[PDB]
Amino acid sequence: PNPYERGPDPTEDSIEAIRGPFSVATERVSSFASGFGGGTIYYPRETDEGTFGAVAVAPGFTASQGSMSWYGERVASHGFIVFTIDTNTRLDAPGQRGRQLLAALDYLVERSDRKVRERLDPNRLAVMGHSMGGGGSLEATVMRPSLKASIPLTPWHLDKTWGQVQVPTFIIGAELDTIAPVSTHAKPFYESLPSSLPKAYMELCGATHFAPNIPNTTIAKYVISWLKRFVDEDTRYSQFLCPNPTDRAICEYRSTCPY
Repeated sequence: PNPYERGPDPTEDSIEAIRGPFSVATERVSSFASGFGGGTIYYPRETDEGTFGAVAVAPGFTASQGSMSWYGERVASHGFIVFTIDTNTRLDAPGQRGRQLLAALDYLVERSDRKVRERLDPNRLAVMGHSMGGGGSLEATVMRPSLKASIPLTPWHLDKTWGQVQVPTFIIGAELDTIAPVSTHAKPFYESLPSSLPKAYMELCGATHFAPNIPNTTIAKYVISWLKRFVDEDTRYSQFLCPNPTDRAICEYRSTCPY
């Protein structure tokens, strides 16, 4: 009865694999908005089950080490349109990253190629971002409360409370991060999200600030599960999120389970 369910019933193995059940095509976009640079749209090829929600993925550094490219195929292969935002354009504030994320989403809705547009449900959009781009994910959910999910990855932001966020938010912290230390960024952000919000915090054992920028099974499996649970309202993925995951790669997990 869920019109948004895509793909077969998941298993732990299936969410830990290097790719999901959908094959993936790409559309390169040189500029999705003036001043914001370009990116690559990854989208599922199989259309039999209907249209898909979309997630824009922002970096936080003008440096190749800050690439967010790998989320494109990894997440799209589970049934999402994924817009990875290039690192080339330099942005120095989280608010700018929030606007960049929304500009990328608006491009998907209003100006993307027909092969993308015909696969898109414009009512089901999400944001994800690294570092200041993770601060931007937070910002975007206050700027656009209609978003369905937000995933700040090792987020950096000078503003420490997020009491206006009404979008289900999953914050991933890195235990040994000294650039956006979890004690002064990720954890204060999580604790200040409304107590009634569906939310979670996952801390990666031994990880540093750039852990999100390379393929990582633990990040991917829970990113996929969060997007399924909230972009698709797919409760087949609740089993992975509640009760709190206990993977060896995880050194702390907090949540408002049950969702």
